[PDB]
Amino acid sequence: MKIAIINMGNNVINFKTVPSSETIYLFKVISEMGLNVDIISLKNGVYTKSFDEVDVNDYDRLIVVNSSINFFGGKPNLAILSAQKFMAKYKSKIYYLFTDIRLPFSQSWPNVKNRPWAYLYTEEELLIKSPIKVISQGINLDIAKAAHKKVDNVIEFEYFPIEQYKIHMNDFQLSKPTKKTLDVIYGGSFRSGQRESKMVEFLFDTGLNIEFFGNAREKQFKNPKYPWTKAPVFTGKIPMNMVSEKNSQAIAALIIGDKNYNDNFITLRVWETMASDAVMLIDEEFDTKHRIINDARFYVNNRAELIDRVNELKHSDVLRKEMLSIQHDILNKTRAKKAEWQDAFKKAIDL
DNA sequence: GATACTAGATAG
DNA sequence: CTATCTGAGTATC
Ligand SMILES: O=c1ccn([C@@H]2O[C@H](COP(=O)(O)OP(=O)(O)O)[C@@H](O)[C@H]2O)c(=O)[nH]1
Ligand SMILES: [Mg+2]
Repeated sequence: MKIAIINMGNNVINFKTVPSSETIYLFKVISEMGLNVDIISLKNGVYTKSFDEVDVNDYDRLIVVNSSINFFGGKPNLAILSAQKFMAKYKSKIYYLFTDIRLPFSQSWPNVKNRPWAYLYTEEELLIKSPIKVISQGINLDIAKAAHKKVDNVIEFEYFPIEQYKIHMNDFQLSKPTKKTLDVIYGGSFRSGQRESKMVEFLFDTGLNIEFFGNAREKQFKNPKYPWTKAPVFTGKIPMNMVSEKNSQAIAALIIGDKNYNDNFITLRVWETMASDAVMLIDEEFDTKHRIINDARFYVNNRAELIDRVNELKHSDVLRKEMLSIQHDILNKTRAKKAEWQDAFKKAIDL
């Protein structure tokens, strides 16, 4: 059994970028199941073999991490063109890891074709004809299908909590008690404003010491519909392998998602947050049935509620400690099922 | 005359 | 929101 994993639109090198981190992690946890896997990317590296030096068809399984098809500057993007060309040569089933509802697989030829540099490529190089199997992070396959409604070789869908991988790594450990410097914290990107309203609500104009790490920038929040005066402290991005330690700097860490993450997705940050020394607080709308934890104290409806809950968490260590003890318990139960998870994942890639 | 990393705006 | 169009701003071996 020879397994190849690749990121469709992002180069893979180390933990600098997130897409690069997800691919290496996915690479690791799969190797940890006792499988021989390679990461194919743009060049040879510590963790990667080059697309130009490997016969894609020497792999019994081709796993592909989801990405958009973004020709920045209206210019050719080597990351996307090289992986698709690679996928295009494969003749066996392709397993697409759909972890971001906004990153459904789609052919790039239709796009390249109508570009002024179409003459640089051809349909025979870019068109991916192999049958594709979508492995949705969301249990609601109906939505998964709809996101891939326009692609015909996508003929198989299956739910599987891909993003539980962090808590199932071999070296995984919950964070230790940490000296606090913040009341609330949140890590991530602007995600094209799909959460601008939620970010402003829970992180802007609160009076608390809030920090928003990640690639998001203060100047990106300019929608008059969601005005602000006092913004949280914007610090840049940090390696993915450190996120949970970063959250641990605050009393609490916010959980918010897009419109279609609500009661459908249980994202990675949920585990990264739940794993930290930061009391996890979820936006009510994100999980309206409280499926994550059967304890209303972990849920906030608005700014005022978040502000009340954070203040009551500082006002009392018995409460903060209790809530950190509970969430850690919920996580540790899910970790008890590692084998079960590993099993459904193999069966997910037909093993 | 740097290189790498990172969707945004708009009609239907 | 969804389908389709249009094309660079920011951080740094
Ligand atoms: O500086 C940062 C900020 C975020 N992340 C990762 O990015 C994820 C969040 O991605 P996104 O902003 O797309 O939000 P999501 O859709 O996952 O809720 C986090 O869970 C981390 O894994 C990271 O590695 N470094
Ligand atoms: Mg994700």
